[PDB]
Amino acid sequence: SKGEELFTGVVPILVELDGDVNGHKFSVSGEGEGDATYGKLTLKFICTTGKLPVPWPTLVTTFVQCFSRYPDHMKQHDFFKSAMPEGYVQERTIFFKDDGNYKTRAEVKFEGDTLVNRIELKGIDFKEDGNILGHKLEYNYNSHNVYIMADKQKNGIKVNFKIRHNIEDGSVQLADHYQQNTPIGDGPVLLPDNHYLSTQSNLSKDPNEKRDHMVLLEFVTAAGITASTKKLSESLKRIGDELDSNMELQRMIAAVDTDSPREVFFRVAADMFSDGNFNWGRVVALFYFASKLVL
Amino acid sequence: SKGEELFTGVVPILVELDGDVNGHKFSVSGEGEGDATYGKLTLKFICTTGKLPVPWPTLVTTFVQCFSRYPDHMKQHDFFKSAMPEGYVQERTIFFKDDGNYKTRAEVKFEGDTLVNRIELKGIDFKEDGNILGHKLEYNYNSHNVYIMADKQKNGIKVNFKIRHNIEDGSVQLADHYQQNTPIGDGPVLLPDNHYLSTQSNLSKDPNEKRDHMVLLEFVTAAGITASTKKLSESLKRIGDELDSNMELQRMIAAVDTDSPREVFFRVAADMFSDGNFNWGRVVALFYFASKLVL
Amino acid sequence: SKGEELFTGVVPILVELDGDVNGHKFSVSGEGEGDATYGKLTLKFICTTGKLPVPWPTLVTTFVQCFSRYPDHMKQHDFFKSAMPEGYVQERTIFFKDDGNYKTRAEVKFEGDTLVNRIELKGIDFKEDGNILGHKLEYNYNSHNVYIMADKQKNGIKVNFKIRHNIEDGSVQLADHYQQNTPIGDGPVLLPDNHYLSTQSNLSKDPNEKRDHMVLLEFVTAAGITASTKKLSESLKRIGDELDSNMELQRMIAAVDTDSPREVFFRVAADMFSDGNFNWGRVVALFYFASKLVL
Amino acid sequence: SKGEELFTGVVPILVELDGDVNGHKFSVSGEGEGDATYGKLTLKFICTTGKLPVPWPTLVTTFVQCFSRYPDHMKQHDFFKSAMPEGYVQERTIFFKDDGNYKTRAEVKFEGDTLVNRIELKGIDFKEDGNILGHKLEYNYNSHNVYIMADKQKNGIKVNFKIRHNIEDGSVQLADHYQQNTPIGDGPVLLPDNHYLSTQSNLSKDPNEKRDHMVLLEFVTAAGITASTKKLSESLKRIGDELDSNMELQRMIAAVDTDSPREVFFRVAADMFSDGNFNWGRVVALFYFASKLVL
Repeated sequence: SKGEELFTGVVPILVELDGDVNGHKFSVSGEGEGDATYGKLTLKFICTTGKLPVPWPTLVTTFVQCFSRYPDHMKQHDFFKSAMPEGYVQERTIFFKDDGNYKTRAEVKFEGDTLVNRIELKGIDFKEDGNILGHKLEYNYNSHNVYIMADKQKNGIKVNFKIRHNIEDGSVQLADHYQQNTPIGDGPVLLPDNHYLSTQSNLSKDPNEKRDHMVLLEFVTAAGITASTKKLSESLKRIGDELDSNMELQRMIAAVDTDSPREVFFRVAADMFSDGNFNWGRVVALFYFASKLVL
Repeated sequence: SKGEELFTGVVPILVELDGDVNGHKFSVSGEGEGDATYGKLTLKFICTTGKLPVPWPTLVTTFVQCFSRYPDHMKQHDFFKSAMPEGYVQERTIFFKDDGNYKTRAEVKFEGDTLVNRIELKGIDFKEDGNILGHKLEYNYNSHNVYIMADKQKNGIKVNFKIRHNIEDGSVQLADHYQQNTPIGDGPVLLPDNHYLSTQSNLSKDPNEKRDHMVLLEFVTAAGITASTKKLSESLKRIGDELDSNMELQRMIAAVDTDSPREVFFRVAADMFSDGNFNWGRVVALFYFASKLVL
Repeated sequence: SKGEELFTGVVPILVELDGDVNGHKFSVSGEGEGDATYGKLTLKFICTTGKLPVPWPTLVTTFVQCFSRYPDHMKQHDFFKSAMPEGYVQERTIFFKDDGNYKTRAEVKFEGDTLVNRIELKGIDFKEDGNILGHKLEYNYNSHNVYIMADKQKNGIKVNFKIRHNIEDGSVQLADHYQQNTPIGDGPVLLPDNHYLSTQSNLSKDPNEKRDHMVLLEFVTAAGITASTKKLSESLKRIGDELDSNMELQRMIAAVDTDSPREVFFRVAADMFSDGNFNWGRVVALFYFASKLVL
Repeated sequence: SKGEELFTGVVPILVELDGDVNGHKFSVSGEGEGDATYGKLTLKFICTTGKLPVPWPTLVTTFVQCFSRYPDHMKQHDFFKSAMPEGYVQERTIFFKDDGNYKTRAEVKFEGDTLVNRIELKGIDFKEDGNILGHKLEYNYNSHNVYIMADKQKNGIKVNFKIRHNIEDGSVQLADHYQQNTPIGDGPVLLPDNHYLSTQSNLSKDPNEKRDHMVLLEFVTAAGITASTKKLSESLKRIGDELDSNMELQRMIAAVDTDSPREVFFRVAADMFSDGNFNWGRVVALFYFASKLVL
């Protein structure tokens, strides 16, 4: 990629956000630098509209995956960099469980020597007493894996992952992310095989800063890419897939009386084997059953 | 059934067989009595043509399942008795693994007070040094479950099971039995739900008999019958069924290099999860894989 | 053994019993014959004192394990025959679960050509509405493995096994059998390695008998014998043994609140691994725990 | 703790090392700052003796666990801070697998407003062609958990963990760390319950620095602390412990012929059950066996 030659050495980063969550508007400006070579990000965010409506941790993901470190044997699956300097568009939808959602659209591109992230975000359906709008999130972060996948039809990628937020009672607010990327530029881009980005982050405060702010450090590394063994697991995939997605079956098992579970399994077991034609397929399909007799 | 009333008390039994195994002909006459009340059978067999060309054990199953004890709660799934006194026809095929086969047709019915089994048997493809024609079966028997299933279209029953014959070196000769029963009469019969007959047997000699003979003692008891739980396992059945019968998949897995198996599993495991979308279906489909990495 | 030569061919059998069950006395005489060559037993029992106070099935085991077929490779671990013609003494205790017990002593030996079993039986602690004294046993039998073990110190054998009696409601009455055999004679006997007798049995009536009777048919075959591999499993034995018998632990686990079980396991799991020193021993000891979180 | 009040707000850090590895001497000086409040470390190392004998990654651990972030419910198990300002002594031994070892002794204490780490390190027995002295380690790092444990007898703590180093061929150099801490000061210190430190690190280069150097960013958080459920798992611990440490047994199983493994298991299985006294203990002890029939 021609983009790859932009990401050697420390690059300056600048970030602009306009947010709107349950009619709370707000703006964030961020600056810093990223070192792709060692998969390193450092960024400072100032709330430019006063205090922040939402907790800081909720925005970490919204606020540069072109600064991930790609190992040499992988560097031909780096879509992010390959899209530069013209850049890409990053659209996400973020479902917090039992609560509202964000919908974002960013343009990431180069404006001279600087890499800028320009974001519009729009939250709705939050619960005034919830984890978000109640500010019950802990000022911290965890590590996640960012499964990428090509979208050869739309010349971009499809991304998905699930962020865990800590809360003070020990519980964990889930944040189901559905992401999609697409080149603003007309030039060709790398369209990757399935792999992931292993992310780690910590959140801190500057002690000579009195406005509402977050100091964000990100670590990012690409991974998950090491025959005909390929062709085999593609099938094992679909067989377990059609299985877990077979709406007939899922409905059928949910619909069962399992307060007195022990009898229910045994009779269904013995009913399966009334024709007495045992094969490993049934041993397993009944072990998916005895499996499902847990949750 | 009206047939049931004929099988209270001890019934005299008469058995006639005409055989041909690799162009070896032979005949067998058997007499004894049967007690369906306590599922009991005693029979003596004389070879009327000199010595027997096959081992006695191979002939036990060929040589009255209307003498099975049906527990009270089952007596309506008793097909065999219900077809009497007019009778039924019992056709089998018997694949000795790695070896020849028997193809039988027998008419079982009443002739006055006696219950007669009249048999023609035809064996082809045995090995002149095999387990049968070489006579390497031990003079004994083991216990087996005889799975029955209605055949509503043919007004009879399908039957299948698998006899294990002991051999001297400790190994075991399989005898895959494929059976079917059909009423000679036009009267109505009973068409059973899936159940099974639990058979136990012992083979002996009479010490005042000098002709080639077998003394056969059989015990036979029906079993395997105790909702919407029915409808559920019908599906679990087919899902494990299509699975084990999916010729694509079976071919695919057989076609794999498993002398160095440990790597093969792990990479296929990690290839399945390169898109990192885990669901129990795949956990199980890969546990059918790691399963199959045994035989 | 010289005893073995007495058990070729059909031997006449005679059986005498004197009983006392909850102050109910009774007597039983049985005659038949035994064929050790094909492990075969046929016996008829008359109640000489009118009706029987107990169900017939309870008495089957009390009512000739010297008629078991020992395969050629085993015939040196045949204790029963080797003690003949002088004989042996067979003492049992029989705990019906949730119920009374039989304490028997029998002398089995030859008196000329006949093999006699002479029995005194004494039952206490039954329930006047129980499974026995209430007569709720079904007139049938199941198949059992009779584990034998040498008792080199007492020049005899220890024996133990567990009979399952069928009852009408579908439940099953256990009969925990604790046996021991000891030669009346001074001659040398055979002291067996661990093996077992595979028994199968059927109970019936004679239709020209008007007195209270049982017709008993037994099949009995020795089995369970095929290095330094011996020495290994002796240890695996004790390790699982001390484990299951460790009264500290058994008490400890029984003493746990498992109405809300899911949390209990996880915390104990995480408490085991707070020092974070994982080894397979703990993976297994916790898999004995998660195991025990079932019954 | 009185030490806790020293670690609010950004503290300056200064590090001195004198190393000697296979007669290669060297010196490292490091400076930077740590923010305990958010479990954050930033440090720069300059090689003051020229080029470095050993790879940079090998020293990360040697080069401030008093800057870990302790959650409020844990802050009474913070030994590190409690030992301040007088400080503690940190002794480690580091076994790299299939290669040499480091032995270190540091004094960590306050010298005015600064937290200084003073280190003597001494490596021996490395292989001139190895992963270390050959420089085959990758300039990166992974995440680890740092299991702490009190040593109430020696008024300090015992620490242990296992660092994985990446190598270019995809393989992983292990670094078994055995650590121990002890107050230079005579004042009392907190002696913790079992918990761990979750560490994450990345390694980078300053682009305006021409001497041999590492930029080290560490993230550190305490965790692993959430009844009578305590007392239970203490036992499950020892039972799986004595088990995995029982040298009799471990020797015994290693000593077995497992090129033809299938027979070996089955016979040992059948030998365990020749007395036919099944209990869950043996089911598990044999499932530790069938377990061990893998590696």
